[PDB]
Amino acid sequence: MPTTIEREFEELDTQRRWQPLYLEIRNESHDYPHRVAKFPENRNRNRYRDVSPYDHSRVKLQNAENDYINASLVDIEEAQRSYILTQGPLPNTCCHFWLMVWQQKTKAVVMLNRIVEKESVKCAQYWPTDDQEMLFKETGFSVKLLSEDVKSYYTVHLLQLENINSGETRTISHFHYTTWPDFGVPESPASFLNFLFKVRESGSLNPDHGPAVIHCSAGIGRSGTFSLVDTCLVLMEKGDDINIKQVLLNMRKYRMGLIQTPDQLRFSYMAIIEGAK
Ligand SMILES: CC(C)CCN[C@@H]1CCc2cc(O)c(N3CC(=O)NS3(=O)=O)c(F)c2C1
Repeated sequence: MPTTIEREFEELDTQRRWQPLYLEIRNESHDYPHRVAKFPENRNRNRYRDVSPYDHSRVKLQNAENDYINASLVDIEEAQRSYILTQGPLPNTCCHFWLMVWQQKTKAVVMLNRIVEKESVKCAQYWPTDDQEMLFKETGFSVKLLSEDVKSYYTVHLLQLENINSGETRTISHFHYTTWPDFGVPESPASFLNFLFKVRESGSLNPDHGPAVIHCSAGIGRSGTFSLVDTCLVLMEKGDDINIKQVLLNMRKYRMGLIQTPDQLRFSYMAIIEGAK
């Protein structure tokens, strides 16, 4: 029979209620303090003045003079899942990004943007593209490209993250979705689901590892879409119904503006429907 989410989707589609439902979410999302992001010392650590992590859920850099990073811990207790959603690193925050990855014991970095989108740099080149070692002297980290697996719409880079201070190294999986435009959607629910199931298959979203770092340019539109679909598919496993609107409103309490367009909200519904099959 048509599932409850399938009927909710059919109702929104035939009644053309996507733009009003998105506006409902926007007006029902409560604002939370983000005073630390706005400190004058952190102005050069933010990529967008209107995108800030909340004080109650920001990720702190441990043992640092300035513990600030534009990253949020998004916890979904019910789904047994936590992520770090962050902006695409700036040239001066690449060292903080790698320090965060180490401290949080992250195993995978999920990248949903391209470095250059619509005539603008949306992210720094924070990982090496060749055999040259990329050095982050501020925090004491090295990154070396170990291998690259190129697919039509995504690439997986294996990276060696060296902590020079401790002499330890770790293998990080860098899942780069290369065909998801800024403020746009992936070309199909199947391509997004195949990429999502590749990240899951690696164990990087499990509780035996630290939270996976999900980023696009601002860390809210495409990262929000990816995270909602993944969380809703886990909540779906208990045979219950999910109020997608409420799960998104709950996620928006950890990081502001998750899902930036009504078409990204519609895509989240199609992907959750096809995923649960
Ligand atoms: C929190 C909210 C009120 C701020 C709303 N203004 C900011 C303006 C700058 C900006 C730039 C982006 O590239 C994007 N992305 C769109 C997408 O699909 N993924 S993304 O996060 O990289 C933004 F969402 C925003 C939103």
